[PDB]
Amino acid sequence: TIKVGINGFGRIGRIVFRAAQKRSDIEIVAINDLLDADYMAYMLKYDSTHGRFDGTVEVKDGHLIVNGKKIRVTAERDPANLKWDEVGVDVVAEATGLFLTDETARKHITAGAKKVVMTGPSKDNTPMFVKGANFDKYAGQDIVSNASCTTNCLAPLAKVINDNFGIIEGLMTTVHATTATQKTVDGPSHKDWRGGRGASQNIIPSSTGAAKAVGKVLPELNGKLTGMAFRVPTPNVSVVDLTVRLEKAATYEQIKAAVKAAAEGEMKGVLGYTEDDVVSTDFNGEVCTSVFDAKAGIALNDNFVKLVSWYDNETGYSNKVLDLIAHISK
Amino acid sequence: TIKVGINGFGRIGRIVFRAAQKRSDIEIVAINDLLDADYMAYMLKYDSTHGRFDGTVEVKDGHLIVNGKKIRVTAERDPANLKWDEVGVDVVAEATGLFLTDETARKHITAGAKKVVMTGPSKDNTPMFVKGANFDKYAGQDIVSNASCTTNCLAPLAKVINDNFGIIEGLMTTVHATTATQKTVDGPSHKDWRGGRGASQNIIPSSTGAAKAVGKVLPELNGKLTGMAFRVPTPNVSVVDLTVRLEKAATYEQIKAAVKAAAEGEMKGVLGYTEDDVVSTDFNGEVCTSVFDAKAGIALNDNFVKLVSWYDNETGYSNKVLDLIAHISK
Amino acid sequence: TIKVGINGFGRIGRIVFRAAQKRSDIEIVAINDLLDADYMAYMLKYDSTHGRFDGTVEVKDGHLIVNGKKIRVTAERDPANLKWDEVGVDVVAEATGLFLTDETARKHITAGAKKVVMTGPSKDNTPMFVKGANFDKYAGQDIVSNASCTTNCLAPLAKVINDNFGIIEGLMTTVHATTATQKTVDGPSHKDWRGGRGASQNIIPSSTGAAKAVGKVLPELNGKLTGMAFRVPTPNVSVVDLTVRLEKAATYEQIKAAVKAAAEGEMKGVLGYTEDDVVSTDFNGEVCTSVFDAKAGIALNDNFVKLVSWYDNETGYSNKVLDLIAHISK
Amino acid sequence: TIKVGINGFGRIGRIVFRAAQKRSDIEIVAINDLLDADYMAYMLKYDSTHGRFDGTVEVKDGHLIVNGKKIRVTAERDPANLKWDEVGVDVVAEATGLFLTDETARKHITAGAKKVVMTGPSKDNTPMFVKGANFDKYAGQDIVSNASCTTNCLAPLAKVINDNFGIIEGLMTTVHATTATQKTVDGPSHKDWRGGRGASQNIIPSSTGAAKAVGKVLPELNGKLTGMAFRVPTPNVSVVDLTVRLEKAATYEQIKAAVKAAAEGEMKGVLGYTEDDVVSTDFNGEVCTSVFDAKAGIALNDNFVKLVSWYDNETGYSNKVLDLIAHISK
Ligand SMILES: OC[C@H]1O[C@H](O[C@H]2O[C@H](CO)[C@@H](O)[C@H](O)[C@H]2O)[C@H](O)[C@@H](O)[C@@H]1O
Ligand SMILES: OC[C@H]1O[C@H](O[C@H]2O[C@H](CO)[C@@H](O)[C@H](O)[C@H]2O)[C@H](O)[C@@H](O)[C@@H]1O
Ligand SMILES: OC[C@H]1O[C@H](O[C@H]2O[C@H](CO)[C@@H](O)[C@H](O)[C@H]2O)[C@H](O)[C@@H](O)[C@@H]1O
Ligand SMILES: OC[C@H]1O[C@H](O[C@H]2O[C@H](CO)[C@@H](O)[C@H](O)[C@H]2O)[C@H](O)[C@@H](O)[C@@H]1O
Repeated sequence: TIKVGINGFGRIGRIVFRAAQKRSDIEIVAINDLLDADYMAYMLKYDSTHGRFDGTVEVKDGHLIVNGKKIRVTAERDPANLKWDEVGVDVVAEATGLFLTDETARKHITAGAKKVVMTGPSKDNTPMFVKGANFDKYAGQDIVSNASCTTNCLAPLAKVINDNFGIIEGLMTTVHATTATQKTVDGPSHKDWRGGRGASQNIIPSSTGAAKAVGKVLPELNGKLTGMAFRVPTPNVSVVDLTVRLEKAATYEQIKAAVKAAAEGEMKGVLGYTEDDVVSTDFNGEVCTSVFDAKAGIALNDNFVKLVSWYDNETGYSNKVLDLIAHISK
Repeated sequence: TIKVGINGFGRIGRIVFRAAQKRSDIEIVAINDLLDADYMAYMLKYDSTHGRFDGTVEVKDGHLIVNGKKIRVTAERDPANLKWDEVGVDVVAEATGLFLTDETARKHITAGAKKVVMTGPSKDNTPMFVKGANFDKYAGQDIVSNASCTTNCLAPLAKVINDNFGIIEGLMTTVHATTATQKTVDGPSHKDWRGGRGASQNIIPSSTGAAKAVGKVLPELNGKLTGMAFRVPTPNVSVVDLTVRLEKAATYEQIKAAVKAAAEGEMKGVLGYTEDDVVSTDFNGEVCTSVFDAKAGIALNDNFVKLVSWYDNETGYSNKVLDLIAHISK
Repeated sequence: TIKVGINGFGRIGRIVFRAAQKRSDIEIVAINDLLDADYMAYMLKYDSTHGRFDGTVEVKDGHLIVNGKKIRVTAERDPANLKWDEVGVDVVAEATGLFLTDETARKHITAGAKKVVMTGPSKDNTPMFVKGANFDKYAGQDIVSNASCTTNCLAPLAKVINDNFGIIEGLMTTVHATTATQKTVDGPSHKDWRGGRGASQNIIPSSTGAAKAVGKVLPELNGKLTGMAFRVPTPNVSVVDLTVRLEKAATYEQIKAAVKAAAEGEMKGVLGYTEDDVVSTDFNGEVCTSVFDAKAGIALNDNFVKLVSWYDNETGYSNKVLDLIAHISK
Repeated sequence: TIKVGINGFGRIGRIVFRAAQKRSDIEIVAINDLLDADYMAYMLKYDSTHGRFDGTVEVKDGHLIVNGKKIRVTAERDPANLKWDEVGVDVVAEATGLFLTDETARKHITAGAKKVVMTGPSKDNTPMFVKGANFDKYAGQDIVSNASCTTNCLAPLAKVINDNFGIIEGLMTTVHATTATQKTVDGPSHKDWRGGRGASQNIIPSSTGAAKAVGKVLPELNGKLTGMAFRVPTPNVSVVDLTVRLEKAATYEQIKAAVKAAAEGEMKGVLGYTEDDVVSTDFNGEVCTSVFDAKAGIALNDNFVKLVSWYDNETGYSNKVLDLIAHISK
């Protein structure tokens, strides 16, 4: 197995942890964050969104025992001090949100790890990879990024549409669940004033680099897509609303058929396809990073259409972080 | 003053009632619904969304006294039996949702009213009117419709954009507050399965005829716009997200300037314009039916842009119902 | 197995259905409600609160096939016309909310059923039974009631406390999740004005007969307990807050120990006990009808204490409906 | 007028500011917090809970002009450096939550203020005062505390009940709106694990010192009251549920009459009384710190009763902070 250390035990770190338990190719052997082992165990056991942990959790000698396996727990602020080699870590899932450059993340490698996956968009030239879009472009780099949840939804769908019909131009909106960066009542948010406004009370316009980041994982789409977000009062699951103008005429039936073909073929397990009367909670726990909603989309004409795709912004992204870890470890 | 009777005391009937109190051109003299006078008074006095009624409410002899004025209260199922002439009603605000055809609505005129305004889209050829779009096309008809809240947001903005730059084609999404037709927990909704799913828990895709209805109030846009909705867990205020391809190149600055010009001129009081860091609650109580959000929109290029406009789906629409009543009574 | 027919496919009918699938003593063979088979299948498959159905659902020839078993689907308004004998139904779970008297419910027996369990408090002298409190008092009656969800939480806890320390008097509050009887925005609720007010926006005081109904399943407590409710904006899981004056002095530790003893003994599977830092979502899916929260309670002194117990108002109650069906079928 | 400086521009600081505008006895002349003047102006202008500021707000030369009055804006971390004498501040409203002892708060007086009101419970022996309970006990002290919002609700009601009927013992629950200390999704809360759980998803048991603090403002009740809280998914307005055993027999009618008498007399403007079918949003903006809900309460017998009283945890408390400022400045 690939031995993995998780840096940061926020929503992504904890859902990565849960998603890892079912895999045979990877084992989590260590977690680092500014939390006691007892508090870590509590956060793992009980989850408002995803329910009780499926398995056993005990604290012994200041470390965790999960499904009978020992997991080293540390609280180091400085990544260079993590002593990853002491527990034989191969790959670090870097999930704090604080170390999204080569200089910062590389400290994991100084500390004994072989490779690092950032669980957010890199802030420098560190390459990004999105399953279904460009895992095949991985070129042995020791530090990589899995981009963001919204990019993991938009890119696989954009690729299918562009490959079959040619995207001339597109504009995207994500209607996005509330996240940890938001506030329960109007409070300070110096760099994002709207995002400080009470989350349960409001539809809140927000920026997203996702559509543009698609141009990084799919260079053929560079400059052809951009977008924005609205944060709304749900605790999880989000939806992409993609409006595109197409080079080749395609009826809505042709579009449905092309997406369904991908979902059952090349992009199975990444891209999903439904014709059911679904709502966001139907995707709580969804592993596919993009589930096309056939009945929700609408075409104005054969060259101008609005497509709708769901994503569990916690679960899909977290599973694909693990997919990328396995991928770079081949 | 124009004497008005309200049929139906649901959200629109009650907010129409409140909005009328500040006007000098119109007086509400009668309300009909299947509710006691005491229960009517209760629903008027206390409102979760809009706060306490600003004024006095008393029940006397089975009727209402509001701000010292007597208001006849009846509970007739059959519009033909409403005896509107007995209280000198000029115009009926038909707000039950049940009488959206000429045959049904005309019964108000049989009962002694002179004209009728439906507070929803007509279901037959009854003409629709939207302030800012086509009030000037009113041709003395005795029964009319004020269309819907979403159409009142989309049409004024669409007209400004089309008049200045030429809309080749557009697709719209409304991110829309929860309404009375929805359910608190998953329950039966035979004709709209998704709309039966628990409203506080879900983003729910929903249909809307609004974009197409724009083609009815602005014939020049017939066939060029369509759209869809997502219902989200907020109790009021919604937002239009309009993606358009333009005939004439226009920078985002040109677009902002054109909307601001309308908001300060021809469409003052209908179309609004802001550059502030607003969120949906900032429009709770908004009287403009469309408030353009400059900072939230985004252009991909000079001919392809996404525009954002807010509307209080209760208050703006209700004020414009009254505007239409005054308009047809000139 | 006991063959069961469900009348009414609302929240209780559907969660009863799901909870039955794991049992070996009971099989659901028929469902009746004013819903198509296709719509029934949809409501079974997708649940906002409890996630996707664990198993297979198909519609064939206007009936359902669930986990490979055929289930007759009908839409009869009149219980006497249900033809329960045609599918060999032993016991009816009467979950419509409409037939809570002997006269009405007995029509199930005229139609060929042997016994009936109402899934709500009876409205006449039909006896009520609550597991942990008085199943042992069942005396072969053909029509019974499982009381209500709140009574199923309060009664087992009240019995433990009274049996060990003697309840002189108590007053209860339930902080209760939003239910189907409530409204998404302020709307008509002629017989319960507060309960018509928008559910997602409000704390709403509400009546409950639960504390008094305890006096029916535990006659020794008749007249000694009453209470009230507050409905709050959560979609499921509620909590009892019970304030009692005790005859025998008992420290809080003694109280904890007595509840834990019951939870591990006589009342295992009915009454639960936790000392963890739990919140309501931690009980979504809880099968125990009452889970005592040790850390949340507080004693003023050895004879006056406030005790806190959680219940999943859908799941616990539904499992105990099935328990009562098995019990009366012994 | 009394010149007031506000330290901290969180929910209490901002609602204090708004509530001050209508007063003639007090003027706010200065605000200090780690926020730009432009950001301060934004937070003042738009409020999700209380709507748009009623008046004018401009930023000039790095300070604020509000309703035509200049307000000095500073960003000093150290209270001793506040230079309150430079703007002639008489009293400081200390609303940061960080300086709740004599040592810390007194630094405002070193910096030129004459007196200080903490807008939260003191953490040392600094005396607390609650209008309706013990303003009359103020003995000229230069540093005081207005206690907490829950204490301002419980104490006036407790005093009326005790003065008329004698409280032998009581236990209180507050069902309390979400606050700024809570989290939008499950996140770290090292000293309060439950309070880190997602606020919009959960009923969350929480501690409160309020009932015990009543014993500080009303020494006759020392040791006779304690309580707990449940935080629920509403953005504002909370409710006290007080269960008391009484020395003198009192029917519920006697209790209602005694509370109504206080609300119309000695405690007018502090304690309110309603018999209407109210819900929490009906108190959004409520100035009374305790509004008795006659119809919601319930008596088991003449000596054991549960009483219900509403409070806008932002607005009532903030108005009474100002009342205390005026009181100590007499
Ligand atoms: O930080 C000072 C600036 O705050 C706002 O801009 C931030 O917040 C916006 C959302 O409200 C973001 O779109 C923007 O990218 C942030 O920079 C304010 O709009 C600016 O004018 C202030 O300078
Ligand atoms: O009423 C039977 C049909 O119900 C669904 O379709 C309705 O509900 C949809 C939203 O879930 C609407 O979009 C649609 O317009 C309604 O007709 C179901 O999708 C259909 O297959 C059923 O025949
Ligand atoms: O139906 C007319 C009555 O409505 C109210 O009372 C109902 O609603 C209350 C909750 O708001 C319930 O407590 C009460 O049991 C219901 O009867 C109103 O309070 C009454 O005065 C009206 O007569
Ligand atoms: O900080 C370590 C402790 O955390 C919890 O206790 C805190 O959180 C509780 C609410 O979950 C509060 O009631 C309590 O007062 C806090 O101290 C945990 O319950 C403790 O066992 C941990 O030691």
